[PDB]
Amino acid sequence: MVHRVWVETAHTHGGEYLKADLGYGEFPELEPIAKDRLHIFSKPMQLVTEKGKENMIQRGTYNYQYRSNRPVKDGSYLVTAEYQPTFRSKNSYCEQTRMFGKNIVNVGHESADTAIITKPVGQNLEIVPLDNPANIHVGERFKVRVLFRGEPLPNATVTATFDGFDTSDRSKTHKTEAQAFSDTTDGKGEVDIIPLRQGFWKASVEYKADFPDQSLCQKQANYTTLTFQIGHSH
Amino acid sequence: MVHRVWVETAHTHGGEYLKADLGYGEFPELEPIAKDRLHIFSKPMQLVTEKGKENMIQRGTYNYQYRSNRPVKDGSYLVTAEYQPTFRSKNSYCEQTRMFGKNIVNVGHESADTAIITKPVGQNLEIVPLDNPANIHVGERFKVRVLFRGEPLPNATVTATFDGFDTSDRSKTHKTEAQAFSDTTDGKGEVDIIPLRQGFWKASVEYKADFPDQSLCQKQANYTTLTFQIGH
Ligand SMILES: [Co+2]
Ligand SMILES: [Co+2]
Repeated sequence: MVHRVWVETAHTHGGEYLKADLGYGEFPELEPIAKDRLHIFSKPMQLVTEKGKENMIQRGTYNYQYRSNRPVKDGSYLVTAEYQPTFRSKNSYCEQTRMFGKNIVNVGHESADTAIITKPVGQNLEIVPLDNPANIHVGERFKVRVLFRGEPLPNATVTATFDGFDTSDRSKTHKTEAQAFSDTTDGKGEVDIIPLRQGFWKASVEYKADFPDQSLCQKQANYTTLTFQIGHSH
Repeated sequence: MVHRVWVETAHTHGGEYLKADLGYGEFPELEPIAKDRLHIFSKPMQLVTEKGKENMIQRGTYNYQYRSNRPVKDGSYLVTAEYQPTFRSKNSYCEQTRMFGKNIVNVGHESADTAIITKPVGQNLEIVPLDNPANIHVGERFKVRVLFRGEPLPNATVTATFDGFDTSDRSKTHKTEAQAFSDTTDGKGEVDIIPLRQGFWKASVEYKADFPDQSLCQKQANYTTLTFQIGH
């Protein structure tokens, strides 16, 4: 069907390596990226810490698994993935597709720092959180912002779902695309997600616009997600 | 201020009068219809029974409060309201706006009739339920069909929210309320809503297309809603 990009990190305590997974497909099913689509993920996923952006390495039984170079202390970090810009033809016209994913990882049951996670990373279409997902109970408001080319993106629809919401009769041709939240961004680009359950959540946004250089391509489509945790697994 | 149209019903046991309300504004705050938009609601709300559609009586303190002419027996009915077609200029082109609202009313406890609540009443854009909400608990799929001009509508975004989900912004931004559900219809216009908390629920779908007679108006917009209850 349709393929979107997201990131998922396993529960990590202090002193360990950070195991992360790049999902290209239908959330939340992790699946290996096909050989004809290996070139669209040219660069490895990055990990954001107090020192900056670090390249992760690809190690595991499947090609979507990554681990950090060195173990990290307790804290709260981001892990980002990118679908490299590619060109396609539709009907006819050219269109450049790009996709982005960012996951908030809280290593340690006590850390909920906001210094690293709230700073934008430079994704063309980016969802920047303004709080820590661990500070939000069910029913509270999780305030985030939507940026496009650096500036805020007003009047942009942000939806959100979680693992376990849409599950009935799913297969290759059924969606499990039902969302547990939907709203629009204000003039400052901000919006508040309201989670009614606990688990692993993904908030999605998209933006189709005109390509800057019309002598090369005409349209542009960006699909961005942000993944986090509501509640506590351990 | 968006000003969307929906409907609301009170706790009614079989035998007494059916008192309903027409909301024209931001859900769920009821507010009287201003004098400059009375003409858009020239036709009163209708109530459907086994006897068919019957008009209601706009009697009460405010001009949005309606009462049933005939006391109703126990069962399951629908109450409908219409924002009549108006023309506006946008940019420069013409757009015809029509809006609709429908409420499932279960009068009397243990009322789960589906004889008439699942029948299309004939709204240009319509949200026809395929189940009684009283039989739907928390976390259970509620299958609804979306009709446009009689035939189903595929790939239409249906959202749903409930009273108490969003508690902010009385008139600061006047933007749309936060939704607690969002999905799209399949090839037969069907979609399953998943209510995660008990309360007074309202679902919405909108459709913007061309106008049939291009020598009169160019565009057309329809905003249709469906209100019901999930426990208490
Ligand atoms: Co633990
Ligand atoms: Co009672």
